[PDB]
Amino acid sequence: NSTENKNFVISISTAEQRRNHIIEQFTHQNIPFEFFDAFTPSDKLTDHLQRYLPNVANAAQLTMGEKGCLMSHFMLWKKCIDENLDYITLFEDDILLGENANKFLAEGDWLKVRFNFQEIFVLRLETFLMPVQLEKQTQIPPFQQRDIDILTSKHFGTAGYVISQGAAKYLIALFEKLTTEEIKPIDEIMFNQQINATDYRVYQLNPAICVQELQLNQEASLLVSNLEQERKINLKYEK
Amino acid sequence: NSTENKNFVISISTAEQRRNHIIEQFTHQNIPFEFFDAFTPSDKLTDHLQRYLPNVANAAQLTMGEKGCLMSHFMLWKKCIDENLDYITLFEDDILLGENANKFLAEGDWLKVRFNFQEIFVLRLETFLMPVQLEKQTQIPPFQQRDIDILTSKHFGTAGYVISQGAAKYLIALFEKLTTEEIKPIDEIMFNQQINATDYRVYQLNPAICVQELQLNQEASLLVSNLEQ
Repeated sequence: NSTENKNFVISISTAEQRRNHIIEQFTHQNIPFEFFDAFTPSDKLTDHLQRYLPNVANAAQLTMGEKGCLMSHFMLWKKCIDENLDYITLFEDDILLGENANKFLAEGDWLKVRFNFQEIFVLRLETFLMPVQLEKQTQIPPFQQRDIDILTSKHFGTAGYVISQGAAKYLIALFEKLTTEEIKPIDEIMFNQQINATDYRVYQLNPAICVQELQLNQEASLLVSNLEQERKINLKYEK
Repeated sequence: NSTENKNFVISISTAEQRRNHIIEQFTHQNIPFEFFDAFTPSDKLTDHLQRYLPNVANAAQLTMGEKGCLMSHFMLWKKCIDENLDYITLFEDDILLGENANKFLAEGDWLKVRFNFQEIFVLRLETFLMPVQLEKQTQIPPFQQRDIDILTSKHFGTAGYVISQGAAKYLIALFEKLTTEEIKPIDEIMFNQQINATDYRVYQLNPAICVQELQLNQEASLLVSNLEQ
């Protein structure tokens, strides 16, 4: 019911190259937006940390990079409340946009007609990328020409989504009700932790309307291998 | 160190078909192993549930099939502690092996030379299970020919991996510290939830050396055919 800016792209202030890449895209599809200076290990970060989320400042089970990332998202939720917005739409500076992205981002009526915004929902707009992937090892030596790659559980859906005001409130509180106890990074809570019960539901626009390209090429490269491996083992056992 | 049996294949006692399929493979590559009677919806299961993990018995957010599966894994962790094993190596009765499986399973020296076994690590030997995330119909109108599915439950393959004794302890405790609160199936914790935090590290042998029997047929079926709305 407002035309106050809802489209926010989290970006490190000096990330010149990315910001240009972003500007070209949003412009080209005639989509109004604003940047947001992403919190980095600094005075102004550490400030807001013990101010709003003390529990986190102590927690060394997170890199500062993840503390700075989580805050970026947190304050932008607080803004949805402050400006009393029905919903706000968050991105990171490393995305690519769909074809009819305008119809979803330029206007916001399709959204009004389909949802009650004080309900506690998120809508992922980013393609779904596997919440698991592997990194190459240096410490542990490859036996019989097979690496011991290390598994990670990053849930790359934080780079593009709508959050209801209801959901904004829910998340804001939920994060202040942690004391290093279940303190895991933002992705591993929003989409993962709370996907089992409580009234807070998560939707996935499908097909999606954006992507973190690099992750896709990697995810794809992994699951082509995984598949070819699987095929050769099935072929082996056929004797 | 020891040569006490480390290779355990979780299997439903009567699953004659599978057991034979298994025996042929482990034999053919000269790999010593033992079966383990997989818990089924029964007195003996429900017994051990409220005995060791009450929280779970209550939880109806899991099928009994998943309670029985989780238990199987749990006790086999407890055994790693009881027999004070450096590590134990668990499978389900539906796997297929690859060429040099013997070199990884017959012996366990390459393992000693590479890891400290009282640290918390798992090593997955299995390929990845598809699909990973399940999506559900939503009953909200598809805007610009794009439906708005609701996200459901993640699935990972628990059908083959090494677990350090340290890791055995970690997991054993971690599961007793749940009261239907974050009670999600075994896969959705071991590999997803807790690779996150607490210095618990998870490795993936790559290429893998095993795979769930029908994963290929299903993987192919996923790409070739999908559903309308």
